Amino acid sequence: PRYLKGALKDVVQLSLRRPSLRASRQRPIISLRERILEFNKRNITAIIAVYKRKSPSGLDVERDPIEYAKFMERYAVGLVILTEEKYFNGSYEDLRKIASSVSIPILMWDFIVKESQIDDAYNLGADTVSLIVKILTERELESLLEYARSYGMEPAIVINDEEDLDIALRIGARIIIISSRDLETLEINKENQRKLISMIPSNVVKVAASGISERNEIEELRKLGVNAFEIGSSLMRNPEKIKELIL
Ligand code: NA
Ligand code: NA
Repeated sequence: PRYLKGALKDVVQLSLRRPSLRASRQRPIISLRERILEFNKRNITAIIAVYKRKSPSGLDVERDPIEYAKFMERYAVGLVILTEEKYFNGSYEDLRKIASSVSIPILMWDFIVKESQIDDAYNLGADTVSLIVKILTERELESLLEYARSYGMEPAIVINDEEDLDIALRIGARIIIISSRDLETLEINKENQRKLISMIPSNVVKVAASGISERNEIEELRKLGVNAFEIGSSLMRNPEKIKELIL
């Protein structure tokens, strides 16, 4: 991984030791990227709803993962399921239960630093995984990206600054998540998020993440070329808010 410090260094060290699992995938790969593009063509707002029980940026919410995913299946373009355990209270069992229950695309969000974590995502039923530029070297990014594609997965590349975006382009990213939240400081900077979006080629699928809570924000980001919107804590607290955000 990169040279890190503090809690980011901690979660990366823990992820390096994450025990792998054994299971049989019993699901096709259902591409998040393609379904975004399909929603864009049908002029349907594409919201990726996040399931996360805990985070550094919110209070805990303990709610049924299957109900949440079944409710979201009718509205969301895909689901993001947290599997990081210490800081997000996620689990691979959340992802397994949800993947077994619904047929929309699923992104496993975790600090992916080794190949066995991509095996775990594939074997559990995730369609894609988050590759976070803040923690991975160029060499690690290129290698894990190729390994995920060997399973037929197209990872989402997570960025929050210009240097991250340059690396995401260098590695041939096809879907980028532009998060307005800095993973180390938890600051939300939407001016920087718009500047990053303006520098991404038109043929890369763009997902805006963090701090989105209003239909007016979505409309304005769509007009700037954003293709989909990752929305977490607002929907964890009030899942049915998705109906209004898509209207
Ligand atoms: Na290990
Ligand atoms: Na787990």
